[PDB]
Amino acid sequence: GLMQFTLPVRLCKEIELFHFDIGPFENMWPGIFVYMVHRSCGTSCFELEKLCRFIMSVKKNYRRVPYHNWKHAVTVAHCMYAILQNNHTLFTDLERKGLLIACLCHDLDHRGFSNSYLQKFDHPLAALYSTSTMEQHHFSQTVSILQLEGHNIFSTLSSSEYEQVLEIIRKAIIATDLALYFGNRKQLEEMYQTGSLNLNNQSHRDRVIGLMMTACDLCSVTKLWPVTKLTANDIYAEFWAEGDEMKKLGIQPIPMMDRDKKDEVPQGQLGFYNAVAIPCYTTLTQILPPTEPLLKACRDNLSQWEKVIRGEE
Ligand SMILES: Cc1oc(-c2ccccc2)nc1CCNC(=O)Nc1ccnn1-c1ccccc1
Ligand SMILES: [Mg+2]
Ligand SMILES: [Zn+2]
Repeated sequence: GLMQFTLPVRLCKEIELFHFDIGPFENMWPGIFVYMVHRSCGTSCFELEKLCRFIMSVKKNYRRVPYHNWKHAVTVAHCMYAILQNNHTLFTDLERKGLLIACLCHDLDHRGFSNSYLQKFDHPLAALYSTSTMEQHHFSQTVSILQLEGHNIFSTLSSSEYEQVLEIIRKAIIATDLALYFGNRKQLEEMYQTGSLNLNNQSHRDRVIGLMMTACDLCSVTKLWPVTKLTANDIYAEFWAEGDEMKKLGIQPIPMMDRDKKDEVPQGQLGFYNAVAIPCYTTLTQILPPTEPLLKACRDNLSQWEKVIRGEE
């Protein structure tokens, strides 16, 4: 009840900034997460015993893969923390509760392979979930863990609030499927520009929460250059492993996953920044002005990749 989490001074200050890096000390990440829930939600949102038991079950169910791991879960939860703290009065009690949990759980039991690789492999999960294959699986794992004895961190919510929060989490996790991002942003762009965007329209909030989820999920591109560059290695480590597995299935992978075409990474990063990242943080900044630092950091990292191509680094 009267038990606050406190971080050292440097972390206490830097955790409030969008570009914060959670550091290489795994044993501090749970405390960092709880700190962010207490400041974002309140010391009352969750029974600390239940929350702590939930956090460690979620950690156990992330795998030791190069990128889609426990560090990513906490990194994406921190970007959401930053968006929520800079947009205080725009989000309901339940939304602040739901979205931090959604972010922590959004890649549960990820194996480092795309939906396309599961489909080409003919993985059982591809037969169970025809679209957003891993994302339906990640939500499934969230419900499973929530149903372990002593793990239901929402037990103090009413029946209807409980259904609302699980629906917030489900939509939030499905939205992290980048195949759904393109259409969601295009619709949000049209709505903002024609002036029809209405945050009291539930289907509109849905879309805006989806875009926040894309923004948090891609937040590696919003870090300081050395963090962005070193995360890109983890990202390509999985892509090239998947490429290797495509070749084993007798399929030439797209160049992005072919470790023979490493040379082409700088240009591929440019395309991703231009086709995905910049559009994402631009629309987010239009709808939520205080998220501008994400757009600014993203632009700075585009410039850094342009410099890599020009042989200036
Ligand atoms: C589109 C393209 O083409 C090439 C390419 C490279 C080398 C050679 C030829 C092409 N590279 C890219 C972009 C690489 N994607 C990237 O960085 N994604 C990213 C950033 C932050 N989070 N995520 C992320 C998103 C979803 C799943 C996993 C990670
Ligand atoms: Mg994912
Ligand atoms: Zn993710």
